[PDB]
Amino acid sequence: LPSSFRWSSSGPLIGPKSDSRRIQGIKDPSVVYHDGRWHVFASTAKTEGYNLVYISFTDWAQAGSASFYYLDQAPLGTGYRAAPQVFYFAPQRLWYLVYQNGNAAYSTNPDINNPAGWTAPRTFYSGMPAIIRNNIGNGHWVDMWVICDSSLCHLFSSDDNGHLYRSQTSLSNFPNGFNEPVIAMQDSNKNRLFEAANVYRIDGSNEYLLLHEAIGSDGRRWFRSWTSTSIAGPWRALADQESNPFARANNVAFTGNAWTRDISHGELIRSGNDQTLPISPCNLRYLYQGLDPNSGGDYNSLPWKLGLLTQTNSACA
Ligand SMILES: [Ca+2]
Repeated sequence: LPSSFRWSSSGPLIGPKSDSRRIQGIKDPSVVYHDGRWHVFASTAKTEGYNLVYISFTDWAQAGSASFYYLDQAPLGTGYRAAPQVFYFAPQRLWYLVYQNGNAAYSTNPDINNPAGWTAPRTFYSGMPAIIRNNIGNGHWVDMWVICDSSLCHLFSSDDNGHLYRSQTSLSNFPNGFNEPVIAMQDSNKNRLFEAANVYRIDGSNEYLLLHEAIGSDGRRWFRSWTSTSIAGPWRALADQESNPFARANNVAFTGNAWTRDISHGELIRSGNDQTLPISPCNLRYLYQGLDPNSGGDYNSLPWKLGLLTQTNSACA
């Protein structure tokens, strides 16, 4: 894995349908390739609220024409749900879909190909943990992420107030028994460590990669990166500055025209789909949300669309 990054971005690939729901943004994607298809889960976003959509397609060229399955038709149901993460929890032979609903929540499903199968929400905690209540400021408890190793499962989350939290439980007890979170990382400037963590095992190494979204000096979204030999840290900077970013307008080329100056809430294409959240160190690809740089107004009505970064300084195939 290199210590600097360069990317080539697609145009916008996935946006809202023109249906009566009048969704304004498609957001916060999670993605796996399974049995010959891409499976994308995303937030639907508008002034009126958030829920979740499932999108599947064979080929990236067909992403834009793929049908949506609105997950409020499954037991997962209506109400607020946002920012999904999908993975296969192999010990239970069950797919998990992790998201936020005011708490840290999850659904299960034996078959990712069955969007109607996602369960009504359960929560990982009985309420907001004390350490998060104490330090949230006037932020929001968001962006829930699970990663496991051979003995522990870890649940990360953000507060939009410069704290990354981490709880753990045993692999056998998952999804139950998550302990009181510790602050895994923090910054006194909430903009430097804002939300939307990703945490991955780097194949071929005994290291992990942390990505985290930030709001830069220009007001634009970007990603910082760190690595560690443990999911529990300590984290050391990889590409974590505006002049050496994980992903930002200044290291993102476009084959076409530059349609976004924001590189926001995304996910890397994985090398496998299980609860260890593995990535290859080669040919990194980042599925992310961007938007017209002239967009303004209420945050929830912003016209987010999904695009794909392909690494151009790749170390390997
Ligand atoms: Ca996410």
